[PDB]
Amino acid sequence: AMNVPFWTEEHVRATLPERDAESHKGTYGTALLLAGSDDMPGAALLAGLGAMRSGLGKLVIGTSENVIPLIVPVLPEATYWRDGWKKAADAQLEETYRAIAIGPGLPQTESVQQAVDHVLTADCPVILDAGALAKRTYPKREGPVILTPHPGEFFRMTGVPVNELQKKRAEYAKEWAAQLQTVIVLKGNQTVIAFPDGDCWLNPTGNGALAKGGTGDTLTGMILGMLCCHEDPKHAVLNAVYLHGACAELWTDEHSAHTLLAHELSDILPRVWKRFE
Amino acid sequence: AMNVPFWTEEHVRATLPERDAESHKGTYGTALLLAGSDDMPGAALLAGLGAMRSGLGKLVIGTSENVIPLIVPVLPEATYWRDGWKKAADAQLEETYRAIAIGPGLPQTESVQQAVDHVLTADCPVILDAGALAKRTYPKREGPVILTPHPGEFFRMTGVPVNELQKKRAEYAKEWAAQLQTVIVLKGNQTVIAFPDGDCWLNPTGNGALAKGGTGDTLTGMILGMLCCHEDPKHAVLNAVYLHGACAELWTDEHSAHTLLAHELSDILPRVWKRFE
Amino acid sequence: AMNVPFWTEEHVRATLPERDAESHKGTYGTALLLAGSDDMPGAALLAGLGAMRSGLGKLVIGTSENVIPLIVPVLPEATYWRDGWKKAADAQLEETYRAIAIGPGLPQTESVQQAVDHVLTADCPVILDAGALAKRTYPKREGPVILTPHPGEFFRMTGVPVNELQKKRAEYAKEWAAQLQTVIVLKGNQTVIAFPDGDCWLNPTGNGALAKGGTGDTLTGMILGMLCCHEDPKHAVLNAVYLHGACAELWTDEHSAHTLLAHELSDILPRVWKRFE
Amino acid sequence: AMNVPFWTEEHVRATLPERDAESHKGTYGTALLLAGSDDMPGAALLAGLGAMRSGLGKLVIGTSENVIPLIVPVLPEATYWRDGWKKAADAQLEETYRAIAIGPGLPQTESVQQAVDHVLTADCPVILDAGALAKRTYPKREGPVILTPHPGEFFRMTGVPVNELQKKRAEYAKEWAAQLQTVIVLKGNQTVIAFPDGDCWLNPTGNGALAKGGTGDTLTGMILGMLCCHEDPKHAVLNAVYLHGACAELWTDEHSAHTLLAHELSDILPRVWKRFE
Ligand SMILES: NC(=O)C1=CN([C@@H]2O[C@H](COP(=O)(O)OP(=O)(O)OC[C@H]3O[C@@H](n4cnc5c(N)ncnc54)[C@H](OP(=O)(O)O)[C@@H]3O)[C@@H](O)[C@H]2O)[C@@H](O)CC1
Ligand SMILES: NC(=O)C1=CN([C@@H]2O[C@H](COP(=O)(O)OP(=O)(O)OC[C@H]3O[C@@H](n4cnc5c(N)ncnc54)[C@H](OP(=O)(O)O)[C@@H]3O)[C@@H](O)[C@H]2O)[C@@H](O)CC1
Ligand SMILES: NC(=O)C1=CN([C@@H]2O[C@H](COP(=O)(O)OP(=O)(O)OC[C@H]3O[C@@H](n4cnc5c(N)ncnc54)[C@H](OP(=O)(O)O)[C@@H]3O)[C@@H](O)[C@H]2O)[C@@H](O)CC1
Ligand SMILES: NC(=O)C1=CN([C@@H]2O[C@H](COP(=O)(O)OP(=O)(O)OC[C@H]3O[C@@H](n4cnc5c(N)ncnc54)[C@H](OP(=O)(O)O)[C@@H]3O)[C@@H](O)[C@H]2O)[C@@H](O)CC1
Ligand SMILES: Nc1ncnc2c1ncn2[C@@H]1O[C@H](COP(=O)(O)O)[C@@H](O)[C@H]1O
Ligand SMILES: Nc1ncnc2c1ncn2[C@@H]1O[C@H](COP(=O)(O)O)[C@@H](O)[C@H]1O
Ligand SMILES: Nc1ncnc2c1ncn2[C@@H]1O[C@H](COP(=O)(O)O)[C@@H](O)[C@H]1O
Ligand SMILES: Nc1ncnc2c1ncn2[C@@H]1O[C@H](COP(=O)(O)O)[C@@H](O)[C@H]1O
Ligand SMILES: [Mg+2]
Ligand SMILES: [Mg+2]
Ligand SMILES: [Mg+2]
Ligand SMILES: [Mg+2]
Repeated sequence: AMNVPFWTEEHVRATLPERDAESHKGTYGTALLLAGSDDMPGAALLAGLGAMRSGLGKLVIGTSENVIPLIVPVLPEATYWRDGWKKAADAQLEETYRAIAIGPGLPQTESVQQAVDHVLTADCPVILDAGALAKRTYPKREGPVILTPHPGEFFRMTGVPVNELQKKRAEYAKEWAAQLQTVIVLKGNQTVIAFPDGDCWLNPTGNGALAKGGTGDTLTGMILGMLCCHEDPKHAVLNAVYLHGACAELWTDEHSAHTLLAHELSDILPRVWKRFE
Repeated sequence: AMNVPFWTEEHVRATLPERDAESHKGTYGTALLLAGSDDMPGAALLAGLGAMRSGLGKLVIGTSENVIPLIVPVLPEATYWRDGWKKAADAQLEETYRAIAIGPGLPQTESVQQAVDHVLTADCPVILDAGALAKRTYPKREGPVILTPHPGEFFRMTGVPVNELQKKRAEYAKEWAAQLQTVIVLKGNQTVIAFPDGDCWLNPTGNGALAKGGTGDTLTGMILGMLCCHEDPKHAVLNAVYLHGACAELWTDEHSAHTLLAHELSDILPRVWKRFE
Repeated sequence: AMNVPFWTEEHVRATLPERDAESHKGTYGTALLLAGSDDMPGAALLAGLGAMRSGLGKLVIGTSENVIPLIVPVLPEATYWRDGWKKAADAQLEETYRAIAIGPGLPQTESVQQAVDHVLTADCPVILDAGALAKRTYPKREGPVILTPHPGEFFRMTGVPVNELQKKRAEYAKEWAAQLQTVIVLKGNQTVIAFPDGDCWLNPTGNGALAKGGTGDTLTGMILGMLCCHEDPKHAVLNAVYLHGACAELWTDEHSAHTLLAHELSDILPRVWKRFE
Repeated sequence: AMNVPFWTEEHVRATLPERDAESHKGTYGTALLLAGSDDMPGAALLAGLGAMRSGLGKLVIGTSENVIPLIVPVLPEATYWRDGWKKAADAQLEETYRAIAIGPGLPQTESVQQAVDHVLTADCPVILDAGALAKRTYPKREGPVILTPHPGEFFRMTGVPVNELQKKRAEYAKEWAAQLQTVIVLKGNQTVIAFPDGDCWLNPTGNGALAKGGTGDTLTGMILGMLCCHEDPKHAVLNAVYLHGACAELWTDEHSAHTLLAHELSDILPRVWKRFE
């Protein structure tokens, strides 16, 4: 009804970054991922793989001691801030990060909110997902805050019931991005990407292969990595959401949509991203 | 002798579900898998991979603390109910599940039977396999109970000796499905799928590549996932057994039947299932 | 000089077993693998993968508690006898196995020899490798004993110096197979397979891709599995040694011989074995 | 400005070693890798995979107890010296190694320098990387010492600021290789390989796919393995640096340069190395 435009293949091709010959890992920054807990460890691996696949320089994973060993053999390229998401509840970060994500596989607790409050004093884009999403307001800061709710999480954030939300997705997402002054990636078929300056887009990619545990955890990681290699954080968010869906569409060419596992999205991204270069 | 019909490719094609564009993981439900023990941990990974490959929305694995870390790196998409199969012995489940499986890699003990008794008070289909199979009766409930014995397990359940059973497989399977009022998937070459309402089918797929440890553990998982995406639980059971065998037949096109490992069935299923769409 | 014949492709094709449609895992037996220690854990994974790829029904791995978790995610199809190689030092095995292997990654100790002495009271073929190879004699028993030394291990077994051995490999291997009344698989380019009844063969397959840690550990496993699916244990040994080498020759078609990792031999075997069917 | 020649495909083809039919693992030696720590475990897996892929006979990894289990499932072919990098601080090595590398994922501490001092009393090539790089001098010894700094590490070693270094890379690398009497592999686009006898080369391979955490850890391992199979250690260093870059160039043919993970370099090397045979 609002005629929200799609972020199309043409926009993706025009905005994906180069990886220059005269670059090193520092050029692409160090990201921090605060994710994973004892009974939801896998979300950290999923988001970590999404992040490292998505063009960052380095990744530090701040997770519980028991989660670390479960990541290493699959994603040996990441390093660790031991019990980092718990530690983040106690103090401002002393390390400089290019971008930070918090929430996948974290319990939805006040301690996690304390960690969010500390991370927001950093000068970098911050993504809040999953257990880091709550009903709250956000401090004025320079770097964007990017919230990635599915409709259930949006209800938790706003009190807008899911059945009402789903009738007017872009309208609600835009209204709340404006009110909160955050980016809102309202997930679902035709994901809405609403910016607090009023810009808004729909994502045209993806299918029901994505309707399975873990896929949003992977997405959070993809956004985190893309924030590190794109000059414009808006493009990073839009390209992450687009390519995430494009990976599922590649899968379904020769595989049943019932059968995708989220980590395979990260495995598919290398070839999919090349197509748009 | 009874002229039991085969569940054929035509029946599979006619009954496999769509994965709608306007779905999310909740559409396809959360399954519970109660499996894996200290000296048989791998059965939990095998059944978990089968389940998550088979069209569910989410999977919770209730297994021993020592088993959890062995699953995560391979199947990061699952979450955990820590010591869940032991905990299930103590109380009705407070969580709602779309379908539940219990038994792979569980010791054949009275505590496991206590867990079975608690899970059966849930209102969902329940699969009993392996260490959860015993000589017993089943309470009247709305959701189907699906037993998945091989002939040795059927002897344990019924007292019918294996050598006698194997001469009259469909007759025994039908008789006992009726007596117990459970589904019985009596495994073997030409697996019998006997329903307590008298319907019965033979499975036409599979080969001796399946004659190796773990393959029945994978099957239990495949049934669990298919119960979550099929409207008719009968079709879910029949399609799981069929596709499980079809995966082994794909394998043997270019690989020796002596050399299959059960987890590869789950890896093959994506492409095999696409063929029937 | 003795004109020892090669075990050729024709002999392999004539002797590889069928996997019948009317078989189950029990048809192909349960093997026991006694392997792996705290600072050499990987040998257990290598031999376990070789075994399960090679046509057995089930595999029990008797290894240290700390080794178990390192196997499971890669070879979830195996089950465990916790601290089994240590436990085997204390008593005859109460379980019936189709075939047993002992030694890969085990320290070369008197306790391991105690375990060997207990395993030899079983009525099945037994393979001794690596840390289970010592200077000793063997009791009269029905099942074959198969020793798998490289030339260094043969020196340890016999006192024949390596430089002397390597000039007259088949002569020494035959002499000592006769004296000990064991099979001896004397490894190296042109591996010698010497039977205690005087039969002897050379293996024509393999290349320097195999000249790297772990490949003999994989071989022990391959022999173990092949003993479970071949009616004639002689053929099992000969086909294992042949196919092990054939896997390296496949690898080198498109990969450098400097770059093979032993576990990949197990990954290649499915396609290689199909070629000989 | 100095007209430093490139180490070209022709030089690689002329100097890569054969893997003879009449070789065994001992022919290619046992390497020691001292790498990996609790919050940087993955560097040990990365360097270990690079090493074992690169033509050694055996690899011993001296790492922390907590790191060992994270390597085994992915690189089962390696064995361990438990807490070896810490133990190396206390005494000369009693074991003979073909080549030794120290530093990836090790904290940059005086204890690591103590380990370096002990390893240098061995008679073999030694590679120092990462946490083993410090401002120091080196004792006269027969085997080469190979330092592998990126420009930040070179600043730490020398006091030459990065912005100055990067204007005159070959000049500085040559000057300091001469002063220290070590090989210096000064990383970056157009890596400089400077020998203490005055020979110097530029590497023509690689791209921004390498500008991500872990890739230098992999390289250290590749050098370690190549030192074991090349007769001339100069060629080993030059071929490792060249092939490492060539692997990234293969990747980018069909994958985006933003998306490479370092361990995949090791996975690509088998096919890339074959191209130069
Ligand atoms: N492997 C791991 O470690 C995994 C970890 N994970 C972690 O689990 C944590 C909890 O996150 P979660 O999303 O699983 O559960 P939760 O917040 O209760 O939301 C469900 C509610 O939202 C609703 N709803 C959602 N989408 C909707 C739509 N399109 N349209 C309509 N309704 C929609 C849904 O509605 P329903 O289907 O019930 O109608 C239900 O009410 C979090 O930390 C996450 O990172 C998971 O990613 C799993 C894999
Ligand atoms: N990796 C893991 O964690 C693994 C875990 N697993 C777990 O192990 C547990 C025990 O289950 P299991 O099936 O291994 O042994 P068990 O119940 O003793 O049955 C064998 C008996 O049945 C018979 N029999 C079977 N089929 C037959 C047929 N077609 N036709 C005829 N006879 C037939 C067979 O006969 P036989 O060959 O002796 O004549 C023998 O008497 C269970 O929890 C399972 O999940 C396993 O899946 C292994 C991988
Ligand atoms: N990942 C793991 O867990 C791994 C574990 N492993 C475990 O390590 C344990 C020790 O076994 P191992 O074979 O590594 O050492 P060891 O018995 O000292 O033998 C070397 C001696 O033999 C000689 N020699 C050998 N072949 C020869 C030939 N063709 N021709 C001539 N000489 C020959 C060689 O001679 P050299 O080269 O010194 O002249 C040297 O003297 C064992 O339990 C094994 O399973 C390994 O498999 C590694 C991967
Ligand atoms: N998965 C794991 O276990 C991993 C483990 N690892 C381990 O981490 C440890 C620390 O090593 P590290 O290289 O990450 O950090 P560090 O020494 O602080 O160097 C950065 C400094 O150097 C500079 N700089 C570098 N290149 C440059 C260039 N071309 N041109 C210009 N400047 C350049 C850079 O400059 P900047 O970008 O800031 O301008 C910054 O100042 C080590 O043990 C390693 O093995 C890592 O490999 C990660 C994966
Ligand atoms: N049917 C669908 N079509 C397109 N995208 C979907 C579909 N189902 C799920 N997704 C995407 O999958 C992810 C689910 O996130 P979450 O529930 O946090 O795991 C989001 O990126 C969704 O937009
Ligand atoms: N020879 C065979 N032909 C067809 N299916 C088989 C064969 N051997 C085993 N299977 C199947 O493999 C599984 C074995 O289950 P289980 O013994 O519980 O692991 C069941 O699905 C069997 O029907
Ligand atoms: N150059 C080679 N040619 C053929 N086979 C080889 C070669 N080097 C090693 N092997 C085989 O690799 C294995 C090495 O065993 P081991 O030393 O116990 O790991 C044996 O099967 C050897 O016969
Ligand atoms: N843009 C680039 N072009 C070529 N090689 C690169 C590039 N960025 C990084 N590398 C290589 O990647 C490795 C980085 O090492 P390090 O920082 O120790 O992980 C070295 O081998 C670098 O020369
Ligand atoms: Mg989510
Ligand atoms: Mg079973
Ligand atoms: Mg050996
Ligand atoms: Mg480095």
